[PDB]
Amino acid sequence: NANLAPLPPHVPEHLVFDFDMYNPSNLSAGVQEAWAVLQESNVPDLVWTRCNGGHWIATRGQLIREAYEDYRHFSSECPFIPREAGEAYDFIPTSMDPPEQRQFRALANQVVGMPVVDKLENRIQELACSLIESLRPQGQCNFTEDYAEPFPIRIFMLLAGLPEEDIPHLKYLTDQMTRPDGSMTFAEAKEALYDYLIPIIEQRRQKPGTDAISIVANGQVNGRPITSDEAKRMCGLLLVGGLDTVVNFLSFSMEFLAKSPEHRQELIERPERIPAACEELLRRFSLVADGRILTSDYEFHGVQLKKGDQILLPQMLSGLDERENAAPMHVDFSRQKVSHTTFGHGSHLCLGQHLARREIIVTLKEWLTRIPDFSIAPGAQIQHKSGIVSGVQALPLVWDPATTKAV
Ligand code: HEM
Ligand SMILES: CC1(C)[C@@H]2CC[C@@]1(C)C(=O)C2
Ligand SMILES: [K+]
Ligand SMILES: [K+]
Repeated sequence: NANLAPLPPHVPEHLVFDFDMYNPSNLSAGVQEAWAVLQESNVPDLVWTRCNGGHWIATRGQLIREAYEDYRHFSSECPFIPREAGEAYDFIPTSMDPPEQRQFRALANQVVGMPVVDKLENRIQELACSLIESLRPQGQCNFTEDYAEPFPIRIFMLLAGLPEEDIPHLKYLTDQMTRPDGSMTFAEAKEALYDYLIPIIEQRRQKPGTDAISIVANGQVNGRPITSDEAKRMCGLLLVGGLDTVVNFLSFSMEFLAKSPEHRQELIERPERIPAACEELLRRFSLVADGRILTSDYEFHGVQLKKGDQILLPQMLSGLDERENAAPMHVDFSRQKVSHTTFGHGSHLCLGQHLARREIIVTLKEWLTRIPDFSIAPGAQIQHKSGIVSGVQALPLVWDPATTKAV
């Protein structure tokens, strides 16, 4: 292929595995299945793909976890593949390594953390119910657009104090950063997201509100006032986390539930298992994969890594690794030890994971109680999409209104 970058002199020929992050060959089998090919019998723990400019890929949880823990060798400064995206990526605190990362992470944690989630609980609850009830009698829906997107996004926009009418533009921009269609480079999408924020940040620094943006813009980092530039780099990240994470996960989960009546019946019969089901689904349908850049030449697991080399450390793969979970592709709500790195690992552990679990658990509970029985629209060929964050293109669902019930 002409999409293969010349193999660098230091990368062993036998370690080449041309996996394409943005268009994995086995995509038709499902995105997680497509990435799992990296864990087949004769694939080593660490491989090099010539796709997307050329980069390393850790295929097992042991290495993924080790690398995320060693920020001195594996820096978050250039976290995205391709290298151009990684270089343009300057969100805070994600593009920083400890120790400088911490003072900013603390502030971000204050705007989307548990205390904030507890506060949003009732509104999250109300929106879920409102959306599901309006869909209930129709006996059908395009899940991605009718629920997966509006539910998590409106909650984030509510938190950020931003008008919902701005969602089409913002969502388009965020998606170009994770699963670009080619219309925009990462740099262009980032510049447009920042352009959107600049005047809003200025406005709220002059007249502070109680929304997440105001809190960030008027916040302090270890005692000193955050700058306009810093607030922009943090708010941009929050927007991406709010618009392109839970939105995708919900569709993976609901697609699975629509194709598995037995699992639905398990949660219907024993709803107290929903939280556990949530964690198991987060493992099986993990969907994130970013990485790091080598700060210096370093021998890792018998492989010579060179300064500047990029290494993809798929958060998605840890929990799908059979060395972490037996029968990894099987969904077992009773799974004894659900091992995964779905929300990351190390100093950059996901800050929105608490908001995320709340949204997921609320969805499972409120949907199954009103629409306990549903399936994929007949003949529908569900398509997944791969990138920094993977997703589902469309999920047409159907059900008999007669089997539903208002709650
Ligand atoms: C199912 C949903 C979600 C998944 C799977 C997810 C996953 C992750 C992962 C893998 C990381 C670490 C990446 C790295 O180490 O470079 C991370 C970081 C982060 N996430 Fe989430 N996330 C989710 C939802 C959210 C939401 C709803 C927000 C809220 C805006 C959010 C905010 C953040 C922030 C601010 C960080 C940066 C932490 C840091 O760099 O110190 N996430 N997330
Ligand atoms: C890898 C992520 C899921 C995490 C939150 C949004 C995201 C795309 C980032 O840039 C950090
Ligand atoms: K070589
Ligand atoms: K960078």
